[PDB]
Amino acid sequence: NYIFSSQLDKVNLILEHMDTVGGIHSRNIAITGDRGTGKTSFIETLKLVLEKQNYYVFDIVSPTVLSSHLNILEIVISSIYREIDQFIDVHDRGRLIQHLKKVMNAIAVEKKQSDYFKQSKPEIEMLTDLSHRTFLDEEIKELFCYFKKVLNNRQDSCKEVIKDLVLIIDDLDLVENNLVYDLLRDIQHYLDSQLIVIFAYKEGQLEQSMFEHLAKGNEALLNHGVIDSNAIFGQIERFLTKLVPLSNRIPLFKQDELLNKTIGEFLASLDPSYGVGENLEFITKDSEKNKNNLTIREWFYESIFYRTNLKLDPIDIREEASRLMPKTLREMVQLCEELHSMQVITRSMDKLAGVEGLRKNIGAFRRYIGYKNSTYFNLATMEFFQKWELAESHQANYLAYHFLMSYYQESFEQSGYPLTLRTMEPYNITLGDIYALMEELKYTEGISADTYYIVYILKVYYSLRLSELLYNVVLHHKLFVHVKEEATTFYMADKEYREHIMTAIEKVPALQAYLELVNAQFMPQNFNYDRSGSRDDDFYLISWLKDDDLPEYSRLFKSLFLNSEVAAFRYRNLYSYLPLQLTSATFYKIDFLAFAIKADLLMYNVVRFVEEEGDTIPYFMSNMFHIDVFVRHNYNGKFAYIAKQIVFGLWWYKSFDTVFGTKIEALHLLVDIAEQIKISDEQKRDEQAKKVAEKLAAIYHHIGMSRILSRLHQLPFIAEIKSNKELLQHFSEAIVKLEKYASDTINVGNLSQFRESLKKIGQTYPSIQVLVDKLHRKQKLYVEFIQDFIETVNKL
Repeated sequence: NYIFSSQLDKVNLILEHMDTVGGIHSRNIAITGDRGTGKTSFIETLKLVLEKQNYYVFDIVSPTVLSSHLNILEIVISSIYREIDQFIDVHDRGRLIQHLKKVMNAIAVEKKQSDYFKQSKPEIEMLTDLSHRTFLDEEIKELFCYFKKVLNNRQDSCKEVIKDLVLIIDDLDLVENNLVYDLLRDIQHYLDSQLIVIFAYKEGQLEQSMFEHLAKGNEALLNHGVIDSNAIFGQIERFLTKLVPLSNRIPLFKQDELLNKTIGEFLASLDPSYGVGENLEFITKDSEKNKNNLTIREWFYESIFYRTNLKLDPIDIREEASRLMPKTLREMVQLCEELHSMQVITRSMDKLAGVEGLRKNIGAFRRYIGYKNSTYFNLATMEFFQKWELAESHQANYLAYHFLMSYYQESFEQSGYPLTLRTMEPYNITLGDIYALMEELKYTEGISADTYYIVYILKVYYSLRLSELLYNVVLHHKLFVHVKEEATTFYMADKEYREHIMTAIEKVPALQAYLELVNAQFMPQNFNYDRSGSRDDDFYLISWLKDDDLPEYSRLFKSLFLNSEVAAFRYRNLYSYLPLQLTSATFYKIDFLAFAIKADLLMYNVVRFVEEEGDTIPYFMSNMFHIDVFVRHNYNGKFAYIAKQIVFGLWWYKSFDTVFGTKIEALHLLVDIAEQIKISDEQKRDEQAKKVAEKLAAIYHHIGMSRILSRLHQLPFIAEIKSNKELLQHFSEAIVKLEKYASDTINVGNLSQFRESLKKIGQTYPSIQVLVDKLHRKQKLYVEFIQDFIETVNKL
């Protein structure tokens, strides 16, 4: 099943067509494409085919032969002389030798070698030598005729007469540019209508080589505007049309049909028994579980997976990932060589020992990517990726953001929040802003093409680094088994807990590096989880007033959605992926997908993954294309449904496959917590995930400002404190705190009821009588009175 069979048949048809005509006609063939590599190269194989058809084939003219600086005529006559000297005719050999001498004279005359160009006093008979060059066509024709006669005379048992002489010039794809031009002319002048010349070049090399010469031949025409590139290109066009008829040129095997075929066909092209098994490892015997009909295009990704545990096929096809897979058959073979086993990770054994080899395969694939990704890179991107590598573990995000912003600027001259982070700390970038900026650049009214592939390669590099760091962390899983246990105790129902988490982090530098890469957010901090309108009014903000009033399971609603401790001012982390200690009456923003990247939850998941061996695998943030899937998810009482999607709904989606498990959990402890809810009050997993979403939604609604200020309704206020919800929350807290130490049930039906209650309290405590007196004639609640109330109750 030879794979260039069609091209060979077409060659034979061309040879057939020309064999009928025997009147000294111009006949040449031009092979183009990827005719090379291991043992089925079209050129040697074609030479052999021609040999057994009674075509005499000159030894192939390689770049080694062309580097001799001898013209093709010299090479041909040297080959003829060697062939006739191999054996020892008489009648025809002498004539062959005479014609060889005549051709050598013609060559010398063309070189201005003969005595004609070096003698003061020319003689008549040297004019014969000049004739040898002015009639070189006839001399060459006689030479080849007699060479064919001599070759026919050495055939034993009268096998058959030789049809024609064939000259093949292989590996012309890259021969010192202009040199091939010198070849072309030599073929035009001496071997055009003499032999069957097979060129074996690529694409439009001939046209470019001709243009390189004609352009310096047409300086003054081009600069004075007499002609343009079109005239020179037309000249080259018709010259090449006459030299090689377009019915005589044969292309083969570019990248299109290379990527379209099946991996099985290519492996058969190497050997009939080679194949790929169901683990994407190269097999030999039969398997019968093999998958050989996947096509090279997606076999590439499916086989990067099972070796790096990374699904690198992008959802957006704008990203030009196909710039990696193969480009030629040689690159395909070399990819198979680099990527044949690399200790492929299978679906057997206990799913524990495949981590150590996985990071190694990650490194090998990074090397392969660097080798592939070295052509279109010019200076800024080699620089950027190099610095990004040796950016420790935390400056990488800053460098990536500024590099992507450099790309953004290159199209702005011809506001947005993701574009407002240049005067931003490296510890205030996170990974969600990187993805957000890459999306915004993917949707910018500007440049395209190279920028998309730059984004894709940056995503691939980030995924490789994240997976490598995650696997290094997993290797050192023992060092923090205890914290898992503690985490169980900690939010199964404080400050030592945070202290322990930080100590455990310090002992695994890789865990530091991973948490610093994904600082606190791999999702954009702009993302709309409700695709109904805009983003929100006040949906993603909470208060978190006081510990004594937090509901049950509130620690869960601090590490699942609440990755920052700030009011929502220059040298500030703003993210603090560590367990957070929040202050009273402060607005905090919510991020639904922060659970996987919190230190304690991440280490819980790592220990669960290493220790437990069932069928689920905890979700790990090791691939940014997971973020691609996340931004595509629907996510749509409202808060409960979004929370359930985070816990259960999310678990396109084939990028979550993982080489270690069938499904993916989010955080197994949420299951156990759900169990306790059952005590306090696929279907089972759905029901538990609901319980957790309902409990989280109850917590969310409790810590909402609408509930916190619910008791301050019916109380008049001045029209400036309504926009000061923090002070109002403090005032509510002070009201409760005052009525809990005196047990008087402060009425808040109106200012009159509040005043009666305050005097009732002040009948005993002198400090409340002051507030009573300063609230005598007031029609509404004023800022100073509220502040004084806060102070008095605080020191009460």
